[PDB]
Amino acid sequence: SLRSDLINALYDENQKYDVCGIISAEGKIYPLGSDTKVLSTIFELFSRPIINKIAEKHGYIVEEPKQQNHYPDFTLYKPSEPNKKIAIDIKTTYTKIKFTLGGYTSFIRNNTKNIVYPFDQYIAHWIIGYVYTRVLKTYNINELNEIPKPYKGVKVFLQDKWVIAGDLAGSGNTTNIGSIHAHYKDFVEGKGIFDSEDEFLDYWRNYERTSQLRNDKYNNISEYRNWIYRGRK
Amino acid sequence: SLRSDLINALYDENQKYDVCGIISAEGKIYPLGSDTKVLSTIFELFSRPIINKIAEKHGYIVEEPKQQNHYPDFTLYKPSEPNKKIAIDIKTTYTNKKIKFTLGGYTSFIRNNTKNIVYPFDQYIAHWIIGYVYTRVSLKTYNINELNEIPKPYKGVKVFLQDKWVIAGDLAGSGNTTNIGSIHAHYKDFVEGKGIFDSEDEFLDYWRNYERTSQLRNDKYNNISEYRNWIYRGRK
DNA sequence: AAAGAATCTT
DNA sequence: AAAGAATCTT
Ligand SMILES: [Ca+2]
Ligand SMILES: [Ca+2]
Repeated sequence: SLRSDLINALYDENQKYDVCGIISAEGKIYPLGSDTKVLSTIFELFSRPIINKIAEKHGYIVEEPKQQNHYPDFTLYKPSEPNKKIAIDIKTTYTKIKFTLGGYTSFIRNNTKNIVYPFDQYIAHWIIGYVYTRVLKTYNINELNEIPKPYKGVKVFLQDKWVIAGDLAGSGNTTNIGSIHAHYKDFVEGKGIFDSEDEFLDYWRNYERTSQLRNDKYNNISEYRNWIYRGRK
Repeated sequence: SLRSDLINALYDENQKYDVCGIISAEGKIYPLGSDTKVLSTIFELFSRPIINKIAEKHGYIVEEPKQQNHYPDFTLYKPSEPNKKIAIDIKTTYTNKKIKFTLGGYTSFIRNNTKNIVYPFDQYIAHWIIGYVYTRVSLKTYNINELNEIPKPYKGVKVFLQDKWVIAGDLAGSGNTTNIGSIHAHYKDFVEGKGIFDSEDEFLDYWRNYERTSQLRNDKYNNISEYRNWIYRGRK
């Protein structure tokens, strides 16, 4: 299974290799920072070749966005199964945890908005989630093991987005779907709040931007289900 | 001075080294992406040791933010004169073959002395911007012996150190994220400091009173000329 | 252009 | 929670 092999490959790479700096062609090494801004960029680069290997192993073509502001990080597809593409997106958080699962105002409400391929052709939306416990000169190659690593214990999971999605927004002005606020294992096990991928889509598709507005609609799943029960009114 | 030395230091470092990938303690190397989110991070990390080096050469303590949404990237100051701190922020943008930068938020520390800033805004006497401009240029991993084989994610890169106010423009750099926009000019004007403001006082006031949407400022000011007219009218 | 896409803090 | 802080595309 692509998914089976991918998570095993990622889980394995994570376990066997520790990123500790950026290197120049001339061999000079610059240490890393402890900002998620830095580490998220790192975790994506660390993931790229592994995703590529497993995909090719399964006959999948991997495409990355051409222009920025486009989802997802990696689009996987067989030329024979063009309308059954799978979306893989890298997400990071640090230390219960929570992730911002992308916007609810672009591709989920508009088939072609801010997405490499029309939302139509994807049959799966996976999230490779990384969590790290947060913890000034250069080094030569001969010092790789001496460079202080900017994190304590990174963990990685592979889950379906709809399965780890929560009912509360992940961000305000940038309108992101928020994930469940739970322990790492709950992500691996897929202990979400939605009963189906459809309920997930419907919910974030009609979620109002501010609590002012969703005060008169729904602010959580229970209220959403009541809103559903009465006739979406 | 610290400023000249730093600028000299940055130029020389950028000339001598080409960042090409991330390296593991085990020696495996993962290539770099060619997207500015990746490159911004890289360039920031590349600058840190040089900045720290020179600062130390001048007697300055370098402090980075303890929290994430906090300006600036680096705060330099002598412990003898803590009220005279220097803010240094790393900015990045790209060219395909005139450029522009997003110079920071206009609703945070500039309007509130302690909002989203490491130290109260009033303790900084200078706000420097180290700007990187790369001309936009693998899927495998490498070993330490293959460094010359790893693809460089940029065709070229230039760096400048300039006063934030000097390069600021009158049009916003971002909408929802309310960022100050820089001048839309050729790299040389950034180095030359050919801005639009008469002084830093005018720069600060313009951004402290800039309305976030067209409608709002439509009845105030959209550009420098209109701002100057707004001043004439009595800040009305 | 101006507006709005692309994880964290109080 | 909430809401708003932290380069790109049209
Ligand atoms: Ca990406
Ligand atoms: Ca991502």
